[PDB]
Amino acid sequence: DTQDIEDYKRIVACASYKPSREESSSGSSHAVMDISLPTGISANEEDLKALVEGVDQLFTDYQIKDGHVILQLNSIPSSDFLCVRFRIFELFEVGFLSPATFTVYEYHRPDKQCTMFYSTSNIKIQKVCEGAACKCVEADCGQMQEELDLTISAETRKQTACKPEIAYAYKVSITSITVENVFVKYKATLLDIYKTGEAVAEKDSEITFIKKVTCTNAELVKGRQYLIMGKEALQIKYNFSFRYIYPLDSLTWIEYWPRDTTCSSCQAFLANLDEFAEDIFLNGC
Repeated sequence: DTQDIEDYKRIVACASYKPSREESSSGSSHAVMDISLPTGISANEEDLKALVEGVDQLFTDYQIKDGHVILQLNSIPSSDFLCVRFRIFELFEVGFLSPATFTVYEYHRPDKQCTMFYSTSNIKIQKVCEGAACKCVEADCGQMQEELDLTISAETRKQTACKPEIAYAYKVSITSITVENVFVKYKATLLDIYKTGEAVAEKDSEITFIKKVTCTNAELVKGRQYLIMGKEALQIKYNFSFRYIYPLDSLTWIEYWPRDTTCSSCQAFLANLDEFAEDIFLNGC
């Protein structure tokens, strides 16, 4: 995967050799890594030199044939991962392009060629799947609110609550947490509503929330009552059964007014929550 390092883009390509039951756990014979660069993407000649021409050499050789960067070594550690990192400037922009390849194989066997796709430009579209059906969403890393009380003013809350972007603002308690291929599903049983979205959920209904793993502010407690101000109702409709996944954009609100009461200042937060609560419930802003 490509990193932005702080112009200079920069690649961190890594490998390991399968250790076959027959094979030694040592690692492979000399293998070659062939990193195809997207059209009009030069490399940092110096960076390459650095890992071959340093006598504690990661590699034995380098070269640039056409689009390809061709590194070579004695063996690839099966113990763990081994990585080359090198810079690639966008020496030019070709308007339109396609993904290039990262292919690495044993020299004396062309058939054991593992080719992986990758893109030179970074963005986001997550392919999110439910019930054997997939439908994409895009994730802004979520931000968690600081605690139950920050002298949150009713008004502000309802500003973002009735902010044109928001769709559904309502109180859920969590029940279940999964962690599956980039995302983190949250099965939550649903308490009273406040503001209903397009895709209208039922009352003691169970919704599914996703925010993917890259996020660490948004870290939710099992079975702990959260108010969430969810922006999107994502109604992927697969197989004539229609479900909702809700996402957790940065935009999304998170706050936890736990049931425990009279525990000092905790009671005070309840005065505003219920305030904002009854306010929007009665009047739609």
